[PDB]
Amino acid sequence: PQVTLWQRPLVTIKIGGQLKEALLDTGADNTVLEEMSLPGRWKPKMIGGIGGFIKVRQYDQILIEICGHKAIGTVLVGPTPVNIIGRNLLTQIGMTLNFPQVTLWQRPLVTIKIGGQLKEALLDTGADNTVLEEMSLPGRWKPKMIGGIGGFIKVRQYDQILIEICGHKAIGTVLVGPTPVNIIGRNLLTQIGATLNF
Ligand SMILES: CC(C)(C)NC(=O)[C@@H]1C[C@@H]2CCCC[C@@H]2CN1C[C@@H](O)[C@H](Cc1ccccc1)NC(=O)[C@H](CC(N)=O)NC(=O)c1ccc2ccccc2n1
Repeated sequence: PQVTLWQRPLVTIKIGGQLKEALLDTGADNTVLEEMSLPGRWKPKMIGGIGGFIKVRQYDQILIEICGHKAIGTVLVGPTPVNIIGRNLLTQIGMTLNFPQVTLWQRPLVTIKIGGQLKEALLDTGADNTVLEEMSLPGRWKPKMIGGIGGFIKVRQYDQILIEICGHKAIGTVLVGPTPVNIIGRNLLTQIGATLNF
């Protein structure tokens, strides 16, 4: 299957005998599922996202079927609003990002040029929006709040901003605020023809 990014890239998963929907998330290092019944031992862990941290239960060597593809890996369970399939499992199902083809054994980082400045950013199929660290941008902005796995942050919203993503030009909305990682979300991924392939 090839997947464009005009909509959230959702898949059906089977785990612990149960069926769920989950987000294919190139921006996530880990796989994090809403609270659910799994069998066996687990270790406590803390994981960060936009908004802060959540406590999760870590289950190792869990079998999961992702759209009919089997993988064994670590699954985290806790207070996430969305089930997310992260790179630890995406690699096991041959997932690639294409716009250059990009495997997911490492974070899919790209160089961007925005506001006359060069930065590195994460290609993030799990993000609806594009969120950049604090930086100087010109023009009017609007206040907004956006949510992530740890809660919410306040950002400045800039509309109709020109960004160059690995040489490919897009114009769209960019949010600026206290994110720890520059994130290219689906609003801009679609403009550079990014697709998920597995
Ligand atoms: C960026 C924004 C527009 C706000 N969108 C989102 O945040 C949506 C929100 C959704 C609902 C809540 C549950 C997660 C999904 C997926 N996310 C996108 C999703 O891609 C998100 C993007 C991201 C990457 C890095 C740092 C922060 C945020 N990744 C994550 O939340 C995963 C969670 C995990 N595997 O532990 N975070 C990381 O993989 C990760 C990597 C490095 C880090 C360094 C320092 C601090 C935190 C770090 N977190």
